[PDB]
Amino acid sequence: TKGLVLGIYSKEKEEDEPQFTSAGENFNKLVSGKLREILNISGPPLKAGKTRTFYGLHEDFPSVVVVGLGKKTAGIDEQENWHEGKENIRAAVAAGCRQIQDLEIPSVEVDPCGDAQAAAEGAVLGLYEYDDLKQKRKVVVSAKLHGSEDQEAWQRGVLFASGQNLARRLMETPANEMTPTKFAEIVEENLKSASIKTDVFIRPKSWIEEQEMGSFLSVAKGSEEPPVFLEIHYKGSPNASEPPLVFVGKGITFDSGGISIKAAANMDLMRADMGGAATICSAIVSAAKLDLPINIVGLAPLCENMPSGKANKPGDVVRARNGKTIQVDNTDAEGRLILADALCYAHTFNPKVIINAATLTGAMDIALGSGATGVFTNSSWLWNKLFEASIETGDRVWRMPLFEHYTRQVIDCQLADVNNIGKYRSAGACTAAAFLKEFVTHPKWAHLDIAGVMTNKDEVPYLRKGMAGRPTRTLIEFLFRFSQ
Amino acid sequence: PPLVFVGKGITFDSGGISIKAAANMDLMRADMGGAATICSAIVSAAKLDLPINIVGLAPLCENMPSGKANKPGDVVRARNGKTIQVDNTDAEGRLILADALCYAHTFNPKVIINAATLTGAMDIALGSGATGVFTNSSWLWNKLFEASIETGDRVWRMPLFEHYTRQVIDCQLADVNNIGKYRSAGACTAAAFLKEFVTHPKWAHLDIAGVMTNKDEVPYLRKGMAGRPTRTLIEFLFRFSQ
Amino acid sequence: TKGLVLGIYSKEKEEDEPQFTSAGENFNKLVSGKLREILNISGPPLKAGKTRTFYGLHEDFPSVVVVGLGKKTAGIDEQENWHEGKENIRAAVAAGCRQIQDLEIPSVEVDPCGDAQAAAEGAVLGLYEYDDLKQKRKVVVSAKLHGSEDQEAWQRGVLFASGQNLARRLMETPANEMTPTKFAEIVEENLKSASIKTDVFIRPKSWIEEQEMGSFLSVAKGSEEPPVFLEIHYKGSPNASEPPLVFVGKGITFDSGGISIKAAANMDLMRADMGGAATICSAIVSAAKLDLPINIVGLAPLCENMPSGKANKPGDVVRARNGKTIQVDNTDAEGRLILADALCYAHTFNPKVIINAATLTGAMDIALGSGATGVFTNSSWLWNKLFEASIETGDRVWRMPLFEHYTRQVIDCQLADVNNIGKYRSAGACTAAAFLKEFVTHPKWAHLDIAGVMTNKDEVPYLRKGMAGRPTRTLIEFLFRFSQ
Ligand SMILES: CC(C)C[C@H](N)C(=O)O
Ligand SMILES: CC(C)C[C@H](N)C(=O)O
Ligand SMILES: CC(C)C[C@H](N)C(=O)O
Ligand SMILES: [Zn+2]
Ligand SMILES: [Zn+2]
Ligand SMILES: [Zn+2]
Ligand SMILES: [Zn+2]
Ligand SMILES: [Zn+2]
Ligand SMILES: [Zn+2]
Ligand SMILES: [Zn+2]
Ligand SMILES: [Zn+2]
Repeated sequence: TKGLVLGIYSKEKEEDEPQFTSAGENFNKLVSGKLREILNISGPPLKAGKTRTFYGLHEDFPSVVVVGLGKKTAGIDEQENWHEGKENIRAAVAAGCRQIQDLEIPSVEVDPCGDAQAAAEGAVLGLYEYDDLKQKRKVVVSAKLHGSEDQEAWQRGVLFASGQNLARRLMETPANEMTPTKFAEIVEENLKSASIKTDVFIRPKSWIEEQEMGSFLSVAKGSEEPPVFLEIHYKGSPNASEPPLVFVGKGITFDSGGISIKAAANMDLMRADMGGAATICSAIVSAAKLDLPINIVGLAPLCENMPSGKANKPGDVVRARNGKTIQVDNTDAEGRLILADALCYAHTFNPKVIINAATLTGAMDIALGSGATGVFTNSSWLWNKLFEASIETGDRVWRMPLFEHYTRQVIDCQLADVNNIGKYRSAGACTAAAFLKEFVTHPKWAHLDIAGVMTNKDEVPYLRKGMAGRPTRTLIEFLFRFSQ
Repeated sequence: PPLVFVGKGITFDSGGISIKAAANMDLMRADMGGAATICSAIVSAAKLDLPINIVGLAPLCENMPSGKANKPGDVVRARNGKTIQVDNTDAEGRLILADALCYAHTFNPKVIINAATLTGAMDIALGSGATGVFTNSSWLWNKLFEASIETGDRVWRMPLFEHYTRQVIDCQLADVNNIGKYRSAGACTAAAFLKEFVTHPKWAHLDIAGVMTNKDEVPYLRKGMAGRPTRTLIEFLFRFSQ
Repeated sequence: TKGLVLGIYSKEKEEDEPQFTSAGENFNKLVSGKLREILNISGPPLKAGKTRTFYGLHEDFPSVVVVGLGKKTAGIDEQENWHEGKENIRAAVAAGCRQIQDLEIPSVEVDPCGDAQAAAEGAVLGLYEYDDLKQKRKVVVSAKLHGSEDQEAWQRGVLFASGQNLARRLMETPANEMTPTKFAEIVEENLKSASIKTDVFIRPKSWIEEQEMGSFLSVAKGSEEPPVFLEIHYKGSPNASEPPLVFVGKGITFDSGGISIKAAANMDLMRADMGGAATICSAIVSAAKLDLPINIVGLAPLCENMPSGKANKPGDVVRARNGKTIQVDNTDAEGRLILADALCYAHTFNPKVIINAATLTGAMDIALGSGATGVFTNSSWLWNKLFEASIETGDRVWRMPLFEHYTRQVIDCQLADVNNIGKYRSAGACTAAAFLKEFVTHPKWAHLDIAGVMTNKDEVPYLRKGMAGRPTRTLIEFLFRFSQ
């Protein structure tokens, strides 16, 4: 019928037994001490992230899963740059919820564990799974807050997690289904359901050609799938003339590499080469659901990178919207090409800040893996705001260098103004970022390379195996704090 | 109490049984750059007669293939008793450093700083733009960072997260594995491996693989081995003595 | 204190509820129906291989793990060539035992589940783990039969499984510890503890040179680790003159490939390139513990294959004990070289049958993976005996062709009588087997290529991740049936 997830902390030295949360101690009382008695009989105490299931304790809750929360007073961890307490909660709740799902129970009530937003994030992120195309599926579990106190915190958590889950769905979906047009239509419907203060323009190829986006066009032409330039507006500020914050996302729905073709091994993961677009767009949908009082513009060039009789050829020279020429030495370095045009266009909105996200380089994954998103920025103020936000969400960011040293390696070019791959193979993520800087004149610009946090195997406990949707929540948190 | 410096001194790295490719392998004669930089820094500090006690430690050897070489899968015991599964014999720097770092604790040092031309991943990460610094002390990071601003031989901080430690302690046969479960974040997992041999509150690991050579990036250095970041190390010691 | 593992079958159509085993129904009675009541409350029924834990049902058994046994009347599966019932039991019991271990309980009593030997095999194979070199270890669990009926079947199972576990330990152990000498000394002590009717000779290099084993010597010389030729005798027949069954095993303690050097990726697994020697030797130890009334001889050439200033060089020609010359075109095809000499020597015992086992070719893994061991034999009688035995143990065998078509590809040789790698890359396991046949004149010879069943990830439910020790039990079963 209905399941229940309860938390218990690790025992502190001067305590006689590990302490339950408020909901845990109360439940124990409701069942006349039966919960504590059975936990004692079952064996060793529960450590952070571990779970244990007890049956028949109450007629309304035939299955009760107790989860280990770790140390009660865990706050900000200086070594890890995150709030440890929140991370323990998200992981423990996800584990509890999955045990309830394995038991095939359709609904679960969750202990707020001293921080309802984090508990909600663990349940919602933890239970997610993309199974639309399978006949064999797990039971759909409805998770709700146990109790009626602090409902707003719980709901804030569901909102944040739902935002990241949308990014995951968009990324996980096979490319033949998640085409440039389909992605745009899904985002449009999600933003419009979130708020009536929105405008969406799924700009077609003719518009792209009118905007002189020759760099973006050179990439798209190799494929038979039509390209689109997604532009979204969220008018949340009281003053309509208030300059917007602009977000830009790389939307390659599928990257085969083009003529500079990729190796077969694990190339299926390239259906998520639109993760940049998925994360910034989901962040705008959430900000819109939250009705944040700020104006926001989202831009996402979308297309496929395929080999054919009309594809980009190594050595070809293309002209960006701003007139700069680019020598396309490697057709698989296509993200920086489409972003050159999107970033130029971003300046037309005379924005307050410009933030782009992209699953850009294999070098970023080699650099930091899934530990943190790499952030390249010309503004320490901006770096600090993103960093602070990440400490709260736990979806970490780490700063990478924007030095002229790297710019030199991309402007040293045989045929044009700038080369799309550096002279050397060293510092791939840094030279890619340097390339993007040639298309930015704004004082507050940040580039997020999310190639390393594209997927999850088991690094983040509360995310099942698959596309991660990172760092959506950090983006939402940043916008939230910015609006205040 | 002395400040202790540790340097990887592989005079030549062929890779061993997990043999390297021929292309540009000659550059591996500089796989002792860690030892060269910390030792030169101590020589300079000594010429300057800085009023501080300093200890320098450098394990030195060659990594070659032969009838008695390390074999993939072999398990070895570090000075501190921890066991290590040698899955890849070319990840030899972390092996020699495990013992040198354990030994460093015997001097009951104020700080521990090691330098090593450790991973190809560091070069892929930052190239010759800056030396990667992994540290459990923000105070220490700040002192190294400030020094680098003055010398121009830049440093950039890299993450020491438990996330990476998990990938090296997940080991089939022993306490710790000498290469991670995945190929991602090579420099971070190597640093995590080293942390298992450090209990000191002020330790910094400098991966200088990317600043090993100079083609033309640093205008004032001709083509060849760079000797970076020696001056940043000297500046750090100078400021520390004052 | 003490744990209990009980089995339950899947419900048959005309039954009202799934049926417990005899021990399960009795336990339920002891606790006045409390087990059935709690299982009913907990949810969905237990399917094959699944488990569920119940706490506080009895003061002597604070943790009771019920395991799904599948269909009660599962017998020989014609599609799978095995006894399905036994496989369900082994897997279910292993799962139950591991849950008890995770709970950190030092001892468990196990339900015989209608077949005590299979239940014992699941518990013993299931709990095994090589952790001698780790500081962090799981609790040591002592598993015993629940009840006192059919103790001989239970013990037979512990014997068979212990035999396979020894092969696993020998294979898993790092090569710097598991050297040719060390392997020989460990086997010697195990055989001698098993029976006083044994003789072991750890033949040194000088003996190998006297026996004119130039092929085996060419492989060993590249390494600084001394080679040994292990010879073991088990005199179990009442008639000492009774011709022995001879077993031969490839004992490469570490295979780097030599001058024809292997790639770095996963080369650590080559510490198990002595699996052939480990399996035939463990089989002889078990047969000896069982005091089977048959004479058996075990032969295992042991050495390392390393690159150095004195290693085998591609193109070198070496002379086998029987005088045939071999062109060593690829130094990584070293197993067939050492086996040429061991097989020649095997004929000196004027054996009844000759069985060799070897982790010989990557081609065998590509051919059948871990599904079955490949068997090449010139005797259909012998094939049938091995096949029948495998149906009982579940550690399957599959016949591979010994055709002259393959022999032609190895005798077509530029410089010598036979080439150590075929003219073409096709049918690697078949040409390797053809090569071995040139050193065999016996009418009942079987070659077992176990390269594909060297390791286990999760294919065999009851074996944890690591070296598998397959197909030891099939070898023991064969010897058992042969003695009767
Ligand atoms: C690893 C990937 C993120 C590579 C990236 N798709 C590049 O455009 O090919
Ligand atoms: C690129 C190099 C610094 C690699 C490093 N010598 C490792 O031990 O093989
Ligand atoms: C895959 C392996 C079983 C290969 C085998 N060791 C050969 O001698 O190299
Ligand atoms: Zn997709
Ligand atoms: Zn690409
Ligand atoms: Zn791409
Ligand atoms: Zn190396
Ligand atoms: Zn090295
Ligand atoms: Zn071994
Ligand atoms: Zn070989
Ligand atoms: Zn071999």
